[PDB]
Amino acid sequence: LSPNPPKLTKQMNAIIDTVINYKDSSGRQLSEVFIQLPSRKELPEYYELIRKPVDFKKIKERIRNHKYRSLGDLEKDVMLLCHNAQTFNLEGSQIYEDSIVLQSVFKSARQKI
Ligand SMILES: COC(=O)c1c(N)[nH]c2ccccc12
Ligand SMILES: [Zn+2]
Repeated sequence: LSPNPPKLTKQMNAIIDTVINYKDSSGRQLSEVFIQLPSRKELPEYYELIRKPVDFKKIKERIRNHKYRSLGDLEKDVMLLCHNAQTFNLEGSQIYEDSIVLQSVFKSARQKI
């Protein structure tokens, strides 16, 4: 019904940048694996298991192409990314544990703004 106000777009980018730039206690950038999806050639099981594949690259593109109409819309996709990581990977694994932290980082970034 109307274009995204520049204020909303700036917020979406500010929230996602907080998530992407987040470095843990050891000083490790947790988002590293999630920026890009795995290769269809090396990990075909992933594409067999995961209904809606989404990475941080696609999220940035959807903010850019005004695909998210609200912060709740952006949240649904960030929650999807993490759910996907947790669906494919073993509980307790580095990827699995990282997605749980990034869910928390997003919520903390959103709740601030
Ligand atoms: C086995 O690796 C994964 O689970 C993921 C990967 N390589 N890139 C992603 C982007 C988003 C969610 C999960 C993943
Ligand atoms: Zn599910």
